[PDB]
Amino acid sequence: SAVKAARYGKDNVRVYKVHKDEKTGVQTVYEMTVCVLLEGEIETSYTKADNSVIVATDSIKNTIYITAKQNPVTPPELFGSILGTHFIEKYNHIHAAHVNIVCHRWTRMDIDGKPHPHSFIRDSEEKRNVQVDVVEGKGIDIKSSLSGLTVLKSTNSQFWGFLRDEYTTLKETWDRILSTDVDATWQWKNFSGLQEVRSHVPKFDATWATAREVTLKTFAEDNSASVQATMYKMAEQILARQQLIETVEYSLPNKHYFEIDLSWHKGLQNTGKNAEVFAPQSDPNGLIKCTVGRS
Amino acid sequence: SAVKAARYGKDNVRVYKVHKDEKTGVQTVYEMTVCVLLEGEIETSYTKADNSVIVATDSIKNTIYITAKQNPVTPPELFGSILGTHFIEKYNHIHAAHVNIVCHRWTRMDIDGKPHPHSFIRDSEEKRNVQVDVVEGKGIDIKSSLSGLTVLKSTNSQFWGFLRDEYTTLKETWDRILSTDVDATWQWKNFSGLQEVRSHVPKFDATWATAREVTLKTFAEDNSASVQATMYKMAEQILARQQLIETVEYSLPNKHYFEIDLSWHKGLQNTGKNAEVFAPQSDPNGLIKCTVGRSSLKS
Amino acid sequence: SAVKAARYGKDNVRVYKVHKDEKTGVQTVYEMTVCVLLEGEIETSYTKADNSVIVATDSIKNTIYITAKQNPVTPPELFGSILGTHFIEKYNHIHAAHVNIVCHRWTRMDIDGKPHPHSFIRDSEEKRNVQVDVVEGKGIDIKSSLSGLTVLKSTNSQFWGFLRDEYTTLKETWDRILSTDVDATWQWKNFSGLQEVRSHVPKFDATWATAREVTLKTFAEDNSASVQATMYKMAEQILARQQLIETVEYSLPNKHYFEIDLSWHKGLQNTGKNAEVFAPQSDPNGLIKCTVGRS
Amino acid sequence: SAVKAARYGKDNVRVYKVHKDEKTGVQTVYEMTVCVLLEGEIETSYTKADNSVIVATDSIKNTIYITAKQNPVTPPELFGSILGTHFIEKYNHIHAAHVNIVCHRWTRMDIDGKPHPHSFIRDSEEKRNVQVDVVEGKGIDIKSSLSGLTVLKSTNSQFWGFLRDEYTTLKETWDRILSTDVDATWQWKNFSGLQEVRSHVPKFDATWATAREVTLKTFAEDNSASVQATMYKMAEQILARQQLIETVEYSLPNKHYFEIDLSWHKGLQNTGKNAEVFAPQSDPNGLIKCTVGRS
Repeated sequence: SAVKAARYGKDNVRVYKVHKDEKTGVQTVYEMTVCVLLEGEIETSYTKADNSVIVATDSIKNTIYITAKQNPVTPPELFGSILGTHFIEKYNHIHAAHVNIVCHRWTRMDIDGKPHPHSFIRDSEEKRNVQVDVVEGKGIDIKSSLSGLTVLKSTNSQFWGFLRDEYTTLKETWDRILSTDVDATWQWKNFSGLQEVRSHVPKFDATWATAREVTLKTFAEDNSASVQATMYKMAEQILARQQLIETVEYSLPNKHYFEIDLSWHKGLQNTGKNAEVFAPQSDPNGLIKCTVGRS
Repeated sequence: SAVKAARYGKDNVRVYKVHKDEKTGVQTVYEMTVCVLLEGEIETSYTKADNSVIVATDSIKNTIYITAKQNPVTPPELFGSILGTHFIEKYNHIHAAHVNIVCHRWTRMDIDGKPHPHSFIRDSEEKRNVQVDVVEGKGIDIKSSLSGLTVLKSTNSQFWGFLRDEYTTLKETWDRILSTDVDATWQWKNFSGLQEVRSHVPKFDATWATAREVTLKTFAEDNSASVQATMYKMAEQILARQQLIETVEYSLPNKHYFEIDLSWHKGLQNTGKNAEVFAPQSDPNGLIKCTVGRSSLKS
Repeated sequence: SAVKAARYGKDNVRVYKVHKDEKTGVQTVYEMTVCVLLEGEIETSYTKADNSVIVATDSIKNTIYITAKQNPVTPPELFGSILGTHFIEKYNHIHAAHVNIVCHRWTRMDIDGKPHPHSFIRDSEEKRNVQVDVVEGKGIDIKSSLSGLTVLKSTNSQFWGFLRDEYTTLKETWDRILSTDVDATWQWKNFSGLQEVRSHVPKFDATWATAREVTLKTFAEDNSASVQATMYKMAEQILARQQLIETVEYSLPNKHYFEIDLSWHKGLQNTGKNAEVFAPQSDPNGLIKCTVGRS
Repeated sequence: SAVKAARYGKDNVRVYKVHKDEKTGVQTVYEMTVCVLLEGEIETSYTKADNSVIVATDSIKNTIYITAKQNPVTPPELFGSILGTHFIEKYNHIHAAHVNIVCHRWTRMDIDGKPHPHSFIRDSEEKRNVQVDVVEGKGIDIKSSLSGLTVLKSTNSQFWGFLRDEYTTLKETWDRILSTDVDATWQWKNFSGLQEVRSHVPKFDATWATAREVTLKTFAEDNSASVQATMYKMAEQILARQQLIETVEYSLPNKHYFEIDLSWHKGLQNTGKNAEVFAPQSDPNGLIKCTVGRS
């Protein structure tokens, strides 16, 4: 036998950092869950139980904290590039570091119509994530995403004209509820190193904001018979607004709401144009994906 | 052996309802999860295997849907009252209805600075709930609540002067992070029946909004040495703003964020004044509760 | 306003304890999650911000570890009585202690037909719990329980003869799947003190084993058209076999399996007597409870 | 812009199936959660909002139900293969079907020391899964796995000799608790079509029984200072025992149990050799992987 692939590190490292503005006294908090996986010349740990090549997972955790203490943790794309770069430069036998960061929302509270200097609320469970792969001699690859964004529109969605055969029972419809969770990823062009990433820093937060706004606006405004086409349109606009992006990927796990026929009860009318009360379904669910790139 | 207590019904009934304004075209959606439990003369189902006294759980489900179709589903206090009343008024052997409702947020989207007529976002996992007990001859009991409200203040919280003894290692502190999940319940005065609840409809959303606003503003502004104290201040204010409220109950699960000493690494300072990087702890957690009522002192 | 009730303490304290036999070399592990809430003369911490009456929740945590260190952690009924008593005896202004204990399963592995001395597997998410209320001057109240036990029987469950009116659509049946999670709780007669708890120590594990066995057997063997009667039969047998028990409470959250009609597709027969493939429903679910006492 | 990848289908389809023996009267239940994603000439649903190319996800659902009624649902490697093949044989424009199946446990109850004919218990949360890729003109790729298998060993685990630098605080140890959730996957050699898969049916269940037993035994008996070396010994045995397997992949998320220093309290000794009471840590956790192939 032979070790074809190996990775190891620390997962679920919860980090919090506070920034205190020295002029205004305003504090800003950042909270994230970090995962670091290392690759390199570590085969002997598996074949011979040689631990000499192993950077303990505990030390990896310590390094996460130390790195967050000495550097900016935002935007996460930078933080991840800093953390990943550290391991490949500090250890000669380590050739790739894979950093994954989940950012949690802490939104400043508005109290009496003014933003409070140090109180926050966890508004959504929506996350902002980055996946950063730092590979010796192949620069830095970054994938940025938003996830756990949950939306619903009560009309202006249709579904008709789909294939029909002996497996088909679904009726075509010209007015339905469209609800879905939204996972959107945008892959950056490969970066040559840390210096390049740092010089593109302003683009990260701005592109996250664009992807989020385009997603919301297109979803709300598009009167469509095809969820597939709505997602392609979201992706086209993001690619048009940010040249440094190579691809956009969407994954929409639909959430179904069924009409409830109540006619058996005093001929009560609750279907079609009369549909008022629906039954949200927990499962199963339609899942629709696409990865869009540049022609 | 005998049956001392019995209850049964349908749990986890998911319901959505949309309201459409013909005039404006504006649609409003509502979503919730409903549990209805029934009590009455039903011991025979246990003792003798007599199903003749049993209204099938499947039928309790249809009834929820039929009632949602025929009545306003908001405020939830109204709906649960309409729904529990139906059961004791339609089934002679049914003596009490316990209705639990969880309201999910579907908040209207603002697109390009304006409110969208029919798109919504789930802007938080915060819930608005009600527990309605409709008991034959004893009227309607209502507990209203908010839950899943998660907050953090990064400073202006202290904890010192507590009891110290041989089980104690906690150091006193004048500046710490205070984070918690808020659960607040306000118990209404008993209502005689449905018509009484109907007369007070407007107070329901109003008092939900006050309880929330009082919770946030107190948590943000209070410089308190005990969470116990901060919680008591919240309750006092809610009791003072709404007279139909008999008690306010708060339950606060503390979420700890520990300092991380990094001095073993070249003398790096990250504690006290110099603390910037913390470790949030998933468990264990402090848990603080209180039920606050009206005082019998006339002055 | 006035404080009507107040309680506070430490929740979610995870505890693991190992027992090592020096002769046999066999090891035994216990894992649980503990919650301790205290009551007493603590009003002024709410009303006057007076912390002098506050035993820090952090010191409650220390006390749990210290207590597990110096005492037996099994049966949890005993352990919880010890932990609750300690607080009302150590602090003058504390007059009630509420202890909740969740025990997790670590079942000894069997390797090559033989029980391994020190390897364990989590063989189920089923829990053994205790709730112990130690109230000064009023003894010790113990509720024991099992939860998270999920069962299913493929036939020999019926449901007919139920009330039918204009809100009914359910068709009666004489054959159906019965699946449910089981929550069973047995309330011990009040104990005057720790000495009395200590003298009945052997009764606890045995009653739990009895409660578990009675539950599975009756569930498996009963061919009933009433889940209510089935659980009433369960309670009777437990009450009969253990005199120190005052009440038995069952909570059965049903799990529905719907028949799927496929006759639109080539005359496929999959209903009634021909039903083979079912759709498990995630929600909603029937919920049935009862508390059974002695005449 | 161009569609670079696209896939869509139905997720979280819950399926239950009962097998009744008329002779013996003994029943056997299977329950699983299925996901089917399709790929093909479907770009136009995205670019042109053309649904005529869309096999409705609702019909994909129907199909999984009809397929389960008409065929054996065990072993899952077989069922997955039949279901994936169906799409590429029925539709001109679909060239790949990706089927994921998660099997849940329904273990036959032993009542009075005899197997019960129609009563089951969900012993563990452990799963047996399959991922089948059926791609037009490229055969059928099957990956089998077990997951959610949780184990603990109270001694006979060590960790010393790792790299130590200015980021390292972990002390070396010769006796510690080792606990993990296990995820093991084995990838079969490419199968040419359904008939060849059908020909190896017996091997599927047997290879799953083997991977499970090797994982438990090696974990229980190995006294290693390397989780890495233990997992490598596991993969070796599996590869040695099944020639039709190309690779074995293990993913082990460590679950740490910290020692609690209690000496500050009246000199209590609960460290090193006196350690009896530990604190289970929910996060963070080490995560170790490797993929082991043949030389």
